Amino acid sequence: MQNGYTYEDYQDTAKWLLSHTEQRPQVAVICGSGLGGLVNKLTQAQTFDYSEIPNFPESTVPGHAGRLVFGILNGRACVMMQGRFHMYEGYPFWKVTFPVRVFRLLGVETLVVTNAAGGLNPNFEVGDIMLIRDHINLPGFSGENPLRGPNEERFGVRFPAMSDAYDRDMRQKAHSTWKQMGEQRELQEGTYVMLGGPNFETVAECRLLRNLGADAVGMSTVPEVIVARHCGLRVFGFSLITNKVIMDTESQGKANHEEVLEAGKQAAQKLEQFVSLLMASI
Amino acid sequence: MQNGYTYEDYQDTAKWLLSHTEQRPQVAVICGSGLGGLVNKLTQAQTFDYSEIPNFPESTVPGHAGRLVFGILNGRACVMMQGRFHMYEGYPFWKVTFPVRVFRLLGVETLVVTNAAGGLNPNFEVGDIMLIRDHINLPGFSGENPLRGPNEERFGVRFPAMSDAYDRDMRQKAHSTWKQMGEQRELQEGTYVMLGGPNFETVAECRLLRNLGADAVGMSTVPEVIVARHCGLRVFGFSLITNKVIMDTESQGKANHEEVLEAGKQAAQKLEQFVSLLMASI
Amino acid sequence: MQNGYTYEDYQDTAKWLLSHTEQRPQVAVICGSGLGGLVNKLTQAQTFDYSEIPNFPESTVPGHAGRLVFGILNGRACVMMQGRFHMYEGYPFWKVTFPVRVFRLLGVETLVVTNAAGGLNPNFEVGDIMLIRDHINLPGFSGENPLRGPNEERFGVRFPAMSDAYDRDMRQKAHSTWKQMGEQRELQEGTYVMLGGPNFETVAECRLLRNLGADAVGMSTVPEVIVARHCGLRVFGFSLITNKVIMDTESQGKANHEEVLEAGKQAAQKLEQFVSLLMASI
Ligand code: HPA
Ligand code: HPA
Ligand code: HPA
Repeated sequence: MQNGYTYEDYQDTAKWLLSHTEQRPQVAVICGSGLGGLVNKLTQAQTFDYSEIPNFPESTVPGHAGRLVFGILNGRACVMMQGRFHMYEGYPFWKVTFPVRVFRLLGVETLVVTNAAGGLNPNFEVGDIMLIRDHINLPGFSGENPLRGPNEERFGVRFPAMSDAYDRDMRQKAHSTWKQMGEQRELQEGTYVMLGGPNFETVAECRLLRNLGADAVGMSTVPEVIVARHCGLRVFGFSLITNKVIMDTESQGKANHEEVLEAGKQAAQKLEQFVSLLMASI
Repeated sequence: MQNGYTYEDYQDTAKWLLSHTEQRPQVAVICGSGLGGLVNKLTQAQTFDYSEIPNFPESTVPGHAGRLVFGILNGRACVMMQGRFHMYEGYPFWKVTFPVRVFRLLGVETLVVTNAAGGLNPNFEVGDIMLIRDHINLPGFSGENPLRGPNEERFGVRFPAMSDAYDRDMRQKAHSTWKQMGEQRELQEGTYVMLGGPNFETVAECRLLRNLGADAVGMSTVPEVIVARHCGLRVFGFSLITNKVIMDTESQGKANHEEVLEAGKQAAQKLEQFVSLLMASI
Repeated sequence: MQNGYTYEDYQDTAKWLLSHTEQRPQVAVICGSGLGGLVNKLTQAQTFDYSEIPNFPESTVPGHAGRLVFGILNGRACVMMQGRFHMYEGYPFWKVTFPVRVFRLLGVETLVVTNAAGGLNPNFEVGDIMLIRDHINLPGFSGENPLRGPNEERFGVRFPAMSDAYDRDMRQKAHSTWKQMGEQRELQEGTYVMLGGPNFETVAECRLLRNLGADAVGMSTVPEVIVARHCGLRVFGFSLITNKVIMDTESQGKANHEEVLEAGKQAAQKLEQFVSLLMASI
């Protein structure tokens, strides 16, 4: 398989956005978890439904449609994705990552990715925020990769490196900012592992994932980071630990979508101010 | 990719079966290993070749065609799949699992899955029967999942839990029943790991599989359990350890399909009476 | 999915080659790394561009097109693939492995595979040559396998064993030959792990790969060995360690395609004489 989008498809979509808004963002943010309300803090906001933008993959999100919002957050011009695409919905990785390449063509230089994740690291608690220090790409091991197919030289190289995907300087800025917020809990940092989903893991699967060294497990983000790094975007991301995974055979209960939603709801306040504060440091 | 079957496809097939037999099963059994002869113990049996049932995936099995047999086993009304589908034959998971959803629509409430597996756990011996306590889904890690694509709300939820896939109470019943059979060998219990096949594993692959915590390795069953749990079927399954995997570089010999067949032949007698006895406890 | 080539497709291509050259090779070699110049040591060489051979997958290689070269190397009649196909370019495994089955139909009995790999084993140094003793097939775990689909009985069996894929006797011959070359460095030997690519691994991915027991990591070769063993070809292969993988978070630098190329350039001299010497021992 190969990318179903020609370079021209990306630029056509980009040219369309440019001619419909005066906003010219430098930062792009893909919202997840309780970051959904972040759009409410933008100034001079302009919203575009995914369905009205040519070439954009059609979709929505939990309880709300997918919208692309342009605006100024804490003095920084940015564009946000309110709702993303997941392979478990049927989308191939080249559709999932379509927005990342368009952002590049709009002049965006920094990408901020966020998600909800199940905690594998025993020291994590629900509500914890983990800076993504590194990732493990399981679908990648099998060849499921957004870069599979002929390489588009206009975006990047054939064999991009990933060992430096998560910007070091940004992670440092994140720690300083967290300190200034006076938070009692420590800002976590670790390895995110991605799998396909949509079902939740079994005890045995969680144990091996942890033994493989992963700290948090999720069903997104990685394809986006790959493509973003391929085209030279500075990347920074974090996971909202929405639940602790059942690692014990004596299952007291089980992971449920409801609980991850509640967590996203309860941490929204601090997630938003955290991202807002970081804008100034980018 | 998404499921190529609409909800209506499943119900059409179900309505067809209902109008062609007076049997109304509560239990569904997918036979593997030496359980192939189990059909011979059914009362008021009615057989349907897979090729005469609308929408059913076409196929067969080792030395025999695939047939759907309805009948009463030890006082319990059930339907059995004599031969299953495997991804290594070319079938996508949505074809492999087609029967599971039809069983649901027929009124079936319990699913019994059996298979042949290579023993990874050093304490296992050829002929051993292992109750599946948990599973590791390698194809799932890459996105190869029977639930990939839009979710059919009429079957279940978008994010189903799998940590409780193998019924606890049923596994307890299995141990009691095994005791009543006066078997000298202990009833094993463990983690089953699934991979695609059709080739047999290498020494290095077997060592990592064991390190990942798996007790037995096979090329089926997991997709069926996923779909079954998604639609609310109580699941119980076991593996017939047909051979011990070569974990030593000094390969004395090598896994062969012939030997797994012999094992299936020699254990048939006890596999059948075991499943027969369990019917009363469901 | 299934193989898109019928048995007849393979034999048509084979018959075409036979009627266009008087060469009748017993050995087939798939060149990688610095082995690209090996064609320059052939006698009575005859070259065929991949694009002029019916049914052959279209492609090329780094800095040069793909060519099939027939010739005599150190007294042995062989055919060489100057450039191979990779799944990361978009090719399904049944296209990648097409040449292996044609070689079989030409009368070839031995296959020599070579590649460039990143060193995971701490004792390896750039320039090291590692005899492939065993492999780990990650894409295989998910079902991505060149044998997926209906089995062609005219090539081999439905469930081929892989625990003896790398010929024992050949590896012994390789050690003796290396000794006769007076090389100061020891001939390495180990497990090769394959992943899809095209991006290079992250620190976390490299650590788990090493923990899984792999010594070298690459993006090819395994599909070819599978198919070759399926049709009864004696297989022998080795990896040129082109770089040491970044296993440390304090990334001093990062894997780059340039460096792997330099390594391939600097070791070419000994790679060629090594393969040349081995011809006599086959
Ligand atoms: O437990 C989980 N598992 C996988 N993905 C998740 N996303 C949020 N929680 C989880
Ligand atoms: O050794 C084995 N490996 C994989 N699947 C199997 N099914 C029966 N035996 C085996
Ligand atoms: O570091 C590496 N990683 C993966 N494949 C490779 N092929 C050469 N070097 C490498």
